[PDB]
Amino acid sequence: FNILLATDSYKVTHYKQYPPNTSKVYSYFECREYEETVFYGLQYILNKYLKGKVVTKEKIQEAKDVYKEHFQDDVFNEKGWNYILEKYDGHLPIEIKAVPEGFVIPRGNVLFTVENTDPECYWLTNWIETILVQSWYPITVATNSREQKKILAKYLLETSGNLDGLEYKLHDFGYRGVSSQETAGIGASAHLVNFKGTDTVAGLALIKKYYGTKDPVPGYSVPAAEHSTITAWGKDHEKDAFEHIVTQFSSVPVSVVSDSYDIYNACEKIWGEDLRHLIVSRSTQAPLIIRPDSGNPLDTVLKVLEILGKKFPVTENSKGYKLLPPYLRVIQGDGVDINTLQEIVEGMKQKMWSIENIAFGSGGGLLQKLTRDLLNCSFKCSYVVTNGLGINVFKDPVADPNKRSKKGRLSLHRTPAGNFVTLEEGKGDLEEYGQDLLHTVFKNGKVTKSYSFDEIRKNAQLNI
Amino acid sequence: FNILLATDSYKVTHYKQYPPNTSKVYSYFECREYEETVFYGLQYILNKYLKGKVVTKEKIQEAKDVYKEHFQDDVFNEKGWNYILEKYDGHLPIEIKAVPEGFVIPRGNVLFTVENTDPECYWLTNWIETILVQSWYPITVATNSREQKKILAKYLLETSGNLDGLEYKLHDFGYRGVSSQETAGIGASAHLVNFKGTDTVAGLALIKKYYGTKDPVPGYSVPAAEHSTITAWGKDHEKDAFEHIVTQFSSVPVSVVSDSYDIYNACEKIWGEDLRHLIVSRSTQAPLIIRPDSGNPLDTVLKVLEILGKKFPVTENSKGYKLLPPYLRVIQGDGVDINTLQEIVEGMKQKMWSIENIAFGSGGGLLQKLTRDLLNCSFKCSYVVTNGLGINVFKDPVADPNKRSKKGRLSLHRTPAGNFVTLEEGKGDLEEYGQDLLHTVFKNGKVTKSYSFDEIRKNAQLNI
Ligand SMILES: O=C(NC[C@@H]1CCOC1)c1ccc(NC(=O)N2Cc3ccccc3C2)cc1
Ligand SMILES: O=C(NC[C@@H]1CCOC1)c1ccc(NC(=O)N2Cc3ccccc3C2)cc1
Repeated sequence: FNILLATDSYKVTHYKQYPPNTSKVYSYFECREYEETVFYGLQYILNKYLKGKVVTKEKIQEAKDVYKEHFQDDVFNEKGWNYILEKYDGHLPIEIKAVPEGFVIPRGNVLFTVENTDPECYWLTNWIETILVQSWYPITVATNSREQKKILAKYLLETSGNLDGLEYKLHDFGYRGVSSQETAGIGASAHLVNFKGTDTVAGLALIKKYYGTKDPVPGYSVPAAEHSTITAWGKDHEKDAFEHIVTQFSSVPVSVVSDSYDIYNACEKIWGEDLRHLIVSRSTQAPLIIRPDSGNPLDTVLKVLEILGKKFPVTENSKGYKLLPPYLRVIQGDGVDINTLQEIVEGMKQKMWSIENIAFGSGGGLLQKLTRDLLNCSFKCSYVVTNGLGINVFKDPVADPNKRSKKGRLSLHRTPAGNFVTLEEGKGDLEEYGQDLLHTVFKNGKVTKSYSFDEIRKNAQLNI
Repeated sequence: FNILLATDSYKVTHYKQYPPNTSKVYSYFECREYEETVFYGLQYILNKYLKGKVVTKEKIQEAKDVYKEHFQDDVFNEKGWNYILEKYDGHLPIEIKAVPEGFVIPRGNVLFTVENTDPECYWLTNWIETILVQSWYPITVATNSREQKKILAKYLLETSGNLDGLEYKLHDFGYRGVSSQETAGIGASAHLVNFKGTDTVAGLALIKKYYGTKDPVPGYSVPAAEHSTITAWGKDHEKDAFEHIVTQFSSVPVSVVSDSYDIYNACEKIWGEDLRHLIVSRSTQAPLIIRPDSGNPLDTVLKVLEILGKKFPVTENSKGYKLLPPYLRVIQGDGVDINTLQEIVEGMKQKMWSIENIAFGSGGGLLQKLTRDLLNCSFKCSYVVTNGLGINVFKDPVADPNKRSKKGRLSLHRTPAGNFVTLEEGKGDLEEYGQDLLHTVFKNGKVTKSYSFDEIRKNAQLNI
């Protein structure tokens, strides 16, 4: 990795564009005015990409050669980068202040600030905008995952009277549906801030190395079938495939994809009649989890439940909702996103089915179908010192008031009613509010403050 | 990187689910049913993750320890992975056949096939589905980028009499808007299959290391301003910022963001009057590129052009379309995706503005706002050998005929009219359609066929 080649190309030319005699460039990140966001992911970026000796004579030469060809011109700040290598042994003269990870903050508040600690390195603040702005991704995954936990919590509490098994009800199926191995690890770790069920194993190594848990692992899985594992038996032997799989995993929960040919036939005739004897004997700690994987997600879930309810002994819980026997559950793992999860739980509640009957598997909807536009994650310069005088800077485009940026030095505070407020123009210096919630997390090539994954989970908890 | 921890968790349990005495699992990839797709990205995955010694005693132990805790059970195939380490010095006994990279293939055709070359490793074919299915991302970026090139080519040919500068008209601004550094390099490289303009620096190193070009670099950029380099001068000094930037880059093209406060005032009064003398003197090889970055993308482009048309000497080209002087161009870099690019070029053509006047910058729309569902990229088992007998395997869900998979051994052929056909059930063995278009690209830990980035570009060319 070469930090000199890890920026938007045009940033290579910005050192020549700032006002002459600029000694400070101060910038901030916010999710411009999903009412609240989970702040998560910065610690990973700081350790993997920004800390320690990030500049070497070889990295400077490599960048110089690439940029000469890329711009067809010598525009690269070799002097500037050589200064960092010589004065600081290649350590970044930058200070980053951030809200603690796992913190749940309303939209439109400062989440982190960046500034150079050496006047010569005024250009460095925004050089690293590209790498830091990528924090949008774990923030958005964590936020969108927490918003789904709120929906699940609400419906589980309404239909069952409690939150038992809430943290296993949204399972990450997104490993293949994501853009890269690195995204897989980041995205899966962000979902684990809220839940404990994952098949995206890449998330486990990321948490272990960069955050850490008291428990051996942050997430769990159960054996489950795939279409290859069912269809390999041949179309006439679906019942043999099912019998073999449930017999191999007789003492643990086992998920079995049942839509290879006809989901409704598999539920009614195969599980409900032919193999019913192998299901009703299962332990409560080892249910069969039937998995449909096609069709309209709500219509399929409802039809599968109506079939199962007629083949298996259903009870009515204390809330008046229908509950399958404990050795039998359902998992909807196709086309689940925040909108369809809401339609399913609401449709189940309308048909008097408890949310304890189901779990959801989400792939692309959980880790890939998200953009930087969803929470309007943006990094902008708000303060500069030129000719020794500090000036409050901002953008305010005439056609879009939503793109107006904050002015001056910023601080994040608790209001008297316990909400959040971002003070602008260095007004945090007046001791009118409590202490600034932004803490130094990075300074001069060193990570100064770290959070464990356990602290992050605690910070990200739902109120209920 | 540990390939034993680079799969969906449930795949760890599949070796116990296949019919006993299975010696072969044969699977394929397709973009089920954007009528045609650019096949690109497999070579990167083969080299970075699949080739050479991918199994060690340490990797086996690491995976064993993680899975023991992750499943709260021992289900990990330690014996199977030890067999690969001992028999093949940790090299994967797998054969992968693929269509040449850069090839443009209609939807619903076999793109690549995977099979084990050792009977003991029947479970390996689908273990690596997760890593290979991630090919969806460079395929979709390359395809969506090529679809945008088709729109640009059509309107540029209609409004001017040619395609001059086509490969510089869609510039990648997506570095900050992607989910990770790895995604940035993959995605930017896929856009470079069709275009030559990029700010996502990460793409260059990927192409150099994994594909290669005759030219020193596959993509180019020009100096450009950002809001921080304009706004740092203070709200009353936007003219001073502009004058300094264009004087610093007087002999190369320079992009200048002009919407910090009022885009229309900046075009009419600042560029159009105050600084007009510094613009009209610029070389044809060094235009000023005005950059709006807010408001309705089409309305803003049209109003900016109407303003410039009244302040600068506009000509009428041979097709009857309006053309700015050669020292002046526009770049629309906000909210550009395939839909808005289409609306802008059509809106410009309706107002008699040539497409030579504009270039587009696309961030999230080009590299992030894409999912595996867009081209229905899917990997499925189509053939197995059990007890020495080959059987044609497929899924055919009752509620979704679109999810029905192909049967048996597959081959890709040219039809008599020069189109494509995927033959199923080993029918390629009949010499009725000539030779199979898939080639062995990987066999037993080695990459057996590779393509340069220049061959890929040639294969991906538009007919026009
Ligand atoms: O219900 C479940 N959990 C809640 C509780 C926990 C203890 O049991 C109840 C459950 C858990 C996992 C699964 N996994 C699968 O179905 N996969 C995994 C995966 C990955 C990628 C693609 C496809 C698939 C199919 C299913 C149900
Ligand atoms: O017009 C252009 N090219 C066509 C021809 C080629 C030779 O010159 C004409 C052109 C090229 C680059 C740019 N770059 C920018 O505006 N950036 C870069 C970037 C990155 C990330 C976020 C924001 C921005 C703003 C502008 C215009």
